[PDB]
Amino acid sequence: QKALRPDMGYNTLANFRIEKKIGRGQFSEVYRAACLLDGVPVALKKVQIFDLMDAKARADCIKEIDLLKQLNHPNVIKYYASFIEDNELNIVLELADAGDLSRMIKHFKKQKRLIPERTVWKYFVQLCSALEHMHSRRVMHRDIKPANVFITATGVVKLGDLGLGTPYYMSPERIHENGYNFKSDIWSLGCLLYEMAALQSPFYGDKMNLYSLCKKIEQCDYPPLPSDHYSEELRQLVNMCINPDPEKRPDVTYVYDVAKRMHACTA
Ligand SMILES: CN(C)CCCNS(=O)(=O)c1cccc(Nc2nc(OCC3CCCCC3)c3[nH]cnc3n2)c1
Repeated sequence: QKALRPDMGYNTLANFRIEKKIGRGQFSEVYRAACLLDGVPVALKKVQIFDLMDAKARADCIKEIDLLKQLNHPNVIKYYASFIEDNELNIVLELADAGDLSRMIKHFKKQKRLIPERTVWKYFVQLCSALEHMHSRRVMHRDIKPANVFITATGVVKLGDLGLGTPYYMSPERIHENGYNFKSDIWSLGCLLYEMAALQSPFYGDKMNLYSLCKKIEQCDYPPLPSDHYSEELRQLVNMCINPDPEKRPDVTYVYDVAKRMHACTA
């Protein structure tokens, strides 16, 4: 406990008491922390740009989180502040109480119980409005994975803003190094919906090889879903969002539209 300056709000580590290390970080170190000013709890990602990032990388790296600031939407986590302290770069964002979707898929795979299509839309639909908002404002969520989709005790899904520029869901464009574009978010969004209904990524196997993995991705050879429990509309939707050719994947809005229609049907 050091001199807490209340005039800097959430812009100093001196106004937060770190509770626990709630984050898994090869590149990060998130913490469940509590503020000493208004007591609101928050998460605190401790990025290690220190020397691991060149000045040119740092500049744009901070330029993007400033854009992350430019987004308010219930289904995406909010950016409360960011600052350099200890030469680390600390980012404080909203904490989600309940837990992680990645931590829940293994939960259902643990109980050998599938996820009914009724709920898959209950969560997916929120995740599309969220992404639609980022795409609405030309923001590109660069790492959509189950380990970045958290739910609140209420049940709202908070999308986790990360970024750059093995990732969980690799893109066809990124294998060829063609470039990450808006429809590359449609890719991971597709594979994600697949993972909720199949309890595991689309392109996988006991091999664990790196070569065969993408030769499948550009080919699009994934194990079809069980039509007994998942509608044709679902199985088809994800089949479109992972078409290797980006230009043949749907706009973010269309995915949101389809997700909306069937959320009503499935309730
Ligand atoms: C096992 N359980 C019963 C223990 C109780 C558990 N309670 S808990 O303490 O509040 C708890 C535990 C875990 C998650 C969360 N919610 C959360 N976690 C984040 O970091 C996750 C990390 C960051 C990216 C890569 C890997 C995942 C967030 N980052 C931004 N917002 C976040 N919100 C809360």
